[PDB]
Amino acid sequence: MDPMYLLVDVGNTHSVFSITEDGKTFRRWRLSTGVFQTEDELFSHLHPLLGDAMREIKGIGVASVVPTQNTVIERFSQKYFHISPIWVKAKNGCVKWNVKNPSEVGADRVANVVAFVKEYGKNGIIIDMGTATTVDLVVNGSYEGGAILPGFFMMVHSLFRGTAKLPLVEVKPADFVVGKDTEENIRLGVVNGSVYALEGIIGRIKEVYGDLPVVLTGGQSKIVKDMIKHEIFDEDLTIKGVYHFCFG
Amino acid sequence: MDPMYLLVDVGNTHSVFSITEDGKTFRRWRLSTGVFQTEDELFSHLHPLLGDAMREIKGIGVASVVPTQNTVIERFSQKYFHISPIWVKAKNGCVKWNVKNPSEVGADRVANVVAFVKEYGKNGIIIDMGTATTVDLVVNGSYEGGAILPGFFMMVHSLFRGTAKLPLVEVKPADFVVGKDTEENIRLGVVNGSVYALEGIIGRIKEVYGDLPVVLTGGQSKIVKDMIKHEIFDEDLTIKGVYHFCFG
Ligand SMILES: CC(C)(COP(=O)(O)O)[C@@H](O)C(=O)NCCC(=O)O
Ligand SMILES: CC(C)(COP(=O)(O)O)[C@@H](O)C(=O)NCCC(=O)O
Ligand SMILES: [Mg+2]
Ligand SMILES: [Mg+2]
Repeated sequence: MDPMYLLVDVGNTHSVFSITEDGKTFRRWRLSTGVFQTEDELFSHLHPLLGDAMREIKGIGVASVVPTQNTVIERFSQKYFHISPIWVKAKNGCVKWNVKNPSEVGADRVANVVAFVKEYGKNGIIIDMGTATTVDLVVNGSYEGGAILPGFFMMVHSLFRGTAKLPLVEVKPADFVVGKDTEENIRLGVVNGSVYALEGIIGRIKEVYGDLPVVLTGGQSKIVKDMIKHEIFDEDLTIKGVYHFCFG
Repeated sequence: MDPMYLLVDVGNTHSVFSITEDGKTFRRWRLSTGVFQTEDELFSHLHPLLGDAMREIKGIGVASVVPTQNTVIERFSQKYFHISPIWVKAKNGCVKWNVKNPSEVGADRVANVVAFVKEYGKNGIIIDMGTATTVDLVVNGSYEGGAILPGFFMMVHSLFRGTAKLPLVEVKPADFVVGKDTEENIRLGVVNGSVYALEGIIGRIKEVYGDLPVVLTGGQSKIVKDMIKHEIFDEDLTIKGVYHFCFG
């Protein structure tokens, strides 16, 4: 009566695997996405993590932003569970997609919007801090578009690889107004700076659309949770959206 | 007389070569920095550009943030001009250096501060939009530190290389509150976002140090000059600093 579902969020750096028996409580694991990985390699990684739960999975739902990985997920589902996964995509129904090319919207973003409309309301701004940081706007149940920024690690890594002199700095907020050494300069510019970037984008949105609730999610969100004004902090938002899209 | 000086600003992507006979007006050229270049290669590039001026250079001053390039500049100066270049670095004198390790401050930043204190006064905030975007604070003739952010091109390139689905986008401001396609999303997050990031960092500096004049400079600054509030726009700031540091 409470069948188990596996929800997958394939990101550029990491993939999230979650199981639920009700779509209300979720157990989560995370693995590297890994370029040339196979279906057997995925099973091998998941086996000690899911344990007994493995053989209880009755459906698999996936949001993926890495097309090359999709055949691996497909083969894994078919080989180990004798089912095909259900793929999150922008489509008509519960959300109206008021953008130029809805098919080009990343599946994670689609999942976030679906979860938002299902669980939170018809109006809101979603901030998802991952490999990239995204802003997504929903007004009266219509997706209106958003913004894409490099994520925190992407930023510090870009400064490292892209200059002769700069080191790779740890992602940690600055508790100072000006940096007094190179590492501090980078923390201020990247971490606090990205926070200000987001607050400026959100502010301009709210000028046009009013005081919408802000939800924060993503693998890199906890570090700056207390620096961005938000009404909701929901680390499971994407997985919930995968669940709602695939299994209602 | 009015002897001619060559000023060099060696950056991570490009190097600026400029001549002046008075330290007020500059003729400038830009070349790629280029990893494996030699002194003869540099001379070959500069020959058709400087023309007769090559014969007239009496002094060479350099700010470099690419240490591997420094031997090329040294050899070029010695072979073609029979002189050693003068190297911009942080040292005590007309600027006090109120940071933990002044010797680590990039030579371009040092040059910017020197130029600022010579021409624009004892107090200011310098924004240099280059490969990286820097903020530098000068208070009562003392360098206080700053911030470092990825530059615009660095950001869009990082999104392109760091994800499966994102294209390489042209750097241009967003003219809209949310993006309605991928390109527009990235312009909003990177260009408008970085402007907001800078304004937040600068706003917080001003809360502590007062409303100091802002100077804007750098190879990527023109595209956003009508978007960032500034008292001074001076594309020659770094080269001016090289001149003042080396030749007064
Ligand atoms: C912007 C993203 C890279 C975020 O992905 P992630 O941080 O999850 O790896 C992804 O949503 C994506 O590839 N989007 C396609 C472009 C778009 O949504 O406009
Ligand atoms: C921050 C910089 C990379 C800017 O360089 P550019 O944009 O000129 O290529 C450079 O000033 C630098 O290497 N600085 C050393 C670190 C510091 O100033 O603390
Ligand atoms: Mg392994
Ligand atoms: Mg050549």
